[PDB]
Amino acid sequence: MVETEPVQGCRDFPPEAMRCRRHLFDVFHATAKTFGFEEYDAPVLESEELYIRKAGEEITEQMFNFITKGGHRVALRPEMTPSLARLLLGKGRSLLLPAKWYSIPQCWRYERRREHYQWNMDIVGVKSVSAEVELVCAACWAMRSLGLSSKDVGIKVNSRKVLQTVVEQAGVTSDKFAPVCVIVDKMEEEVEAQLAVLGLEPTVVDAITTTLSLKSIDEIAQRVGEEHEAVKELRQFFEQVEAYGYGDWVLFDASVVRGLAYYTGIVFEGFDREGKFRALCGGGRYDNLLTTYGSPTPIPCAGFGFGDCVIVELLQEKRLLPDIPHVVDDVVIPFDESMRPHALAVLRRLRDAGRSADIILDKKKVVQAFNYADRVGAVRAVLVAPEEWERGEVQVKMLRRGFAVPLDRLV
Amino acid sequence: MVETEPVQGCRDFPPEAMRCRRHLFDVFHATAKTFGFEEYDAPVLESEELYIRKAGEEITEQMFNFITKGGHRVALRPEMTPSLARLLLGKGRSLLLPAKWYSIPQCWRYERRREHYQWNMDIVGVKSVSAEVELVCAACWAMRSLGLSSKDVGIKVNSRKVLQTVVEQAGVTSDKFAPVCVIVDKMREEVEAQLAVLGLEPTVVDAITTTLSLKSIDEIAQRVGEEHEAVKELRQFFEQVEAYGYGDWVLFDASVVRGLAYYTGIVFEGFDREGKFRALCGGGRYDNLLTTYGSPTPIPCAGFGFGDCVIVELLQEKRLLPDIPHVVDDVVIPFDESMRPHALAVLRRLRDAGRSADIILDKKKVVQAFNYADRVGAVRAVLVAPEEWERGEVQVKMLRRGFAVPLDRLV
Ligand SMILES: N[C@@H](Cc1c[nH]c[nH+]1)C(=O)O
Ligand SMILES: N[C@@H](Cc1c[nH]c[nH+]1)C(=O)O
Ligand SMILES: OCc1ccc(Cl)cc1
Ligand SMILES: OCc1ccc(Cl)cc1
Repeated sequence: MVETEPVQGCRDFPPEAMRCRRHLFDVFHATAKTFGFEEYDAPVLESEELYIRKAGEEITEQMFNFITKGGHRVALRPEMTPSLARLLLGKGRSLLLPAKWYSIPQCWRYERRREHYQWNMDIVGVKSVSAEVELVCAACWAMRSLGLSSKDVGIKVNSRKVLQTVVEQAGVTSDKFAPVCVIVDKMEEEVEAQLAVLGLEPTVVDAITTTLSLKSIDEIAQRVGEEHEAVKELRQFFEQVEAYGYGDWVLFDASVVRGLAYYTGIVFEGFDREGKFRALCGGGRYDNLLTTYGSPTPIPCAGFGFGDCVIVELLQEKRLLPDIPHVVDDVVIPFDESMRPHALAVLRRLRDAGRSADIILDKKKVVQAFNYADRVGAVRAVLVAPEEWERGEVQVKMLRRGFAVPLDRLV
Repeated sequence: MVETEPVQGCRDFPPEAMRCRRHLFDVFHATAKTFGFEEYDAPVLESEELYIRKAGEEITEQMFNFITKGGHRVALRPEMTPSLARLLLGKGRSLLLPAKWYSIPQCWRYERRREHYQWNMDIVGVKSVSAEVELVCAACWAMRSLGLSSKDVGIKVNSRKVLQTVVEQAGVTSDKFAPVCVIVDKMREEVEAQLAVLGLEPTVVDAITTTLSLKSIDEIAQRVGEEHEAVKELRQFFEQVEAYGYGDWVLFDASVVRGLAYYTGIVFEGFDREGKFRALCGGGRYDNLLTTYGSPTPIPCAGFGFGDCVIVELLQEKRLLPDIPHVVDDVVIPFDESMRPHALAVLRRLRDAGRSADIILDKKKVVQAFNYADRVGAVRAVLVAPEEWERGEVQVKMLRRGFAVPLDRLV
């Protein structure tokens, strides 16, 4: 007997599990459509060079990479943002900006699960925080669409610019800022030692620690000034979300930095308000990424990733993932095999009218056919019997007793 | 500058190209739903052992395989049928039969393109040709849904049982039947040699050649008898398709065997009637596969694959793939930045009502905002200006001039 289990860390989706995934993905797609985002995709296999960012990121540390027969360094994508950036860079001047692009890629890792789907939403060519506002509202919109409330979840929001200033004021060369963010993200203090290793004195580490523990934007304003970009941008951000009607979903948290090297501005992450789960989604502004890829002009970008695993756990806890049973509109039942041709003509007509319909394919008796119809969630059984067929009719039975119906009146 | 081209043999789908793929996939999904098939999925990464069939199949010869860090032989799936079989086998007794399962996996190869998407449709637990009938009708239904006619395309149909009988009558051990099919699929001089290599006398090769050139079912009946399984099954098959109303789409062709080891019964393939393209789709009955995987009871199966590349070429030729431009229902335009909060409230209301809507995110003048709206295919522009806002109104302009509308009446 062959191995029936999937490869280590990967999931099968038989139809029951696929209905759940589809429920989630319908929301991702519908939210993207509601927000005017365009779908794109790119190969799951990318060149390894795309992810060599040299900032000690967990995401690049745990890459599912391998070497092709021809000796080329490739990887199954750990994330989608680099692929997006590749595509944008390849279009160059021909791309109309602003652009709002989304996708739902499977992404990979090697170390637990080795595989997940991640809804990506990114806005390209918008300098102002209106982008982050829209992105955050999109994430909330998807969660609300799944039945969650602002009591259940929220989005923590911060700007990396506050920390940037603190690091710059201490004389720390700007090429250490990304590593500093990767490290400070690990506050989940073994962190104090890593910063020293990166090459920062205790007074600099102290100031970092203090700013991550500031509990309001006003306290940020006190320290760096109300004119500081981070303050103005965060204030605009909250004003706009408030205006859009999702004020209860969002809040300021000075300890949110994210683990990715490339965030330059606002960053955010979704969380359950019971403190039971890891982040539901995560994102930020990344204005220099395209420049590091060789773009001749800077290109503003912001976006988020929203995984398919934590959300499902949360929804299970909140009893928002009831079993969705399979459904089909009609099941056409030949009285016997001599009625199969007529039944096929009936089946054709039902499908032509936009109905989902089965025909009983195997040889079986009517009662068993009826049971089968019930099992597949048929709304209606259509019995094609010789007596009614002579009258230009079939027998119809609703499952959600027994009437004869003219062939033209079935739809 | 990073490499902007995708990895060798793989495709990018920026939004323009994604709209085309989506148009196709909508049809696959909608056809599956119309025919009552259930969606499933499985990991793109499978164990190599799953595909070691030892029949010299092109599909197993060109596997994209590699070795994990831990030393496990894995592959990116060349096809989906083995994964399906794995899943079915893992469910075992708990799976209700009949089952009709579909998916649209990306499948891979190494050698030209290294990657394609393939609509898979399979029926499990049906012994009778009604399964093949439904599968073939499904393929036709998808093609007709895309705008093709029976003048444009058809499905060639055969049974491997005819050739089975010929091989058995020559004393050829049954373990050579699959290799024989793989070889005969490669068609005159060149194929004749491979059969000899496989270990078959010229008289046996002659008889094979003759049966592949028989031009009707009647000629098959003359050779192997009218009561031969293949003849009765093919006759039932055509009677049923005729009854379903797709008789013009299907025909008998004795040279169709397919290249896969596992087909035991009826086989078929879609083709353009101009003879310009490779096969549009391909499939058949494979009643022993689950038995070879270790199933304790035989499990009848039939299905097909329908790739995403040949169909698109054909549709391009027939001018059935017009550019589908992006569309959005509304574009909300703040008169200026002081109107952004009100505009956001308007945007919220539009989206709450199920409309797709943008808001102009960066700072720009109204006419440029209008142009942008036209560029993204907005049906309607909604100008949020201070004069109208005092009256509880906005200005609306249809893009396919200028009226004031109450906020509650926008939807
Ligand atoms: N790539 C990020 C999410 C993201 C999308 N766009 C910007 N950021 C992550 O995996 O966490
Ligand atoms: N796996 C086959 C198609 C198929 C699906 N189910 C049965 N046959 C192919 O790739 O050609
Ligand atoms: O490294 C990001 C990542 C996280 C989770 C999975 Cl399963 C795959 C990738
Ligand atoms: O032979 C299977 C296969 C065929 C075509 C592509 Cl592109 C990928 C896989």
